[PDB]
Amino acid sequence: GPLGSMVTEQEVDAIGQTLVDPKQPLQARFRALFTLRGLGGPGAIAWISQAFDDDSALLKHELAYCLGQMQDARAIPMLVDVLQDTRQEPMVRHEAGEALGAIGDPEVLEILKQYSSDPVIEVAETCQLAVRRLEWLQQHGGEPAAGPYLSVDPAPPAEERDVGRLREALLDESRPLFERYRAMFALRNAGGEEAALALAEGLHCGSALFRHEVGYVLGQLQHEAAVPQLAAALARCTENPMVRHECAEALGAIARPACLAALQAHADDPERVVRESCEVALDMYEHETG
Ligand SMILES: [O-][O-]
Ligand SMILES: [Fe+3]
Ligand SMILES: [Fe+3]
Repeated sequence: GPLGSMVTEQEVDAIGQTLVDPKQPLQARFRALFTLRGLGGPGAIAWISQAFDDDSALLKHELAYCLGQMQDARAIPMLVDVLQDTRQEPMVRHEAGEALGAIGDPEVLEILKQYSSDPVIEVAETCQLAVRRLEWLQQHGGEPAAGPYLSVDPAPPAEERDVGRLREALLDESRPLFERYRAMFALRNAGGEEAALALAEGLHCGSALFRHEVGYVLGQLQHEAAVPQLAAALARCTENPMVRHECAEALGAIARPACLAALQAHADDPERVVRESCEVALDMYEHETG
């Protein structure tokens, strides 16, 4: 009947209040955020957009990730404002640039080309990738065929199916970043232990953006052969906090007892982004058990 779209907007505003309340536990605000991401619409976009006020770089970058995945052009102005806001952490600005790419609307090409020259290397790289993704979409007439993951990725998977040839492409520092990302998503889609370990070798090369992406796709693939390397990266205090956070999230997704021990080990880490990732990951495991 017609009460459906009243009930949903009530639930949206309620969840929204939970998200923007800085006194709610972080795991509760993540839960609100991902529910809004699923529900979608203008109310949802506004409440997510309102949370960019927050102190947590972890939370703010998830906001931007969610707006990207929502693929709703209504988010574009807010994501531009985040991308341009030089006071935002690199991780946050990177995520807003990627999100502009994910929405796939060419209206944003000119800004993405501009920010391909941003002084913050994560941002520059992210926007280079997003310009190539927009160019790909334009040449192919839309998103690639749906693969095994429902995510909207920063690059379409490479056509090559041989894992060994994909590994070579991934680890080649002379190839363009976009081509390397394509081989990375093809590895993830190939699956199995050989591809998991080939991916995990990428935790020792490229830029910090590249390594973080490796972390994310290892968390999506969820293959346990990668745990030791994900836990070792998490443990490396010299590693970039954005990479260590992504590794922690991956460990969170896999959620095997050994992942859970590594996350507890780092729950008092000095890097706020790393502590909060471990918190949220452990809290989700506790929820599930309950
Ligand atoms: O982006 O971590
Ligand atoms: Fe990211
Ligand atoms: Fe991240």
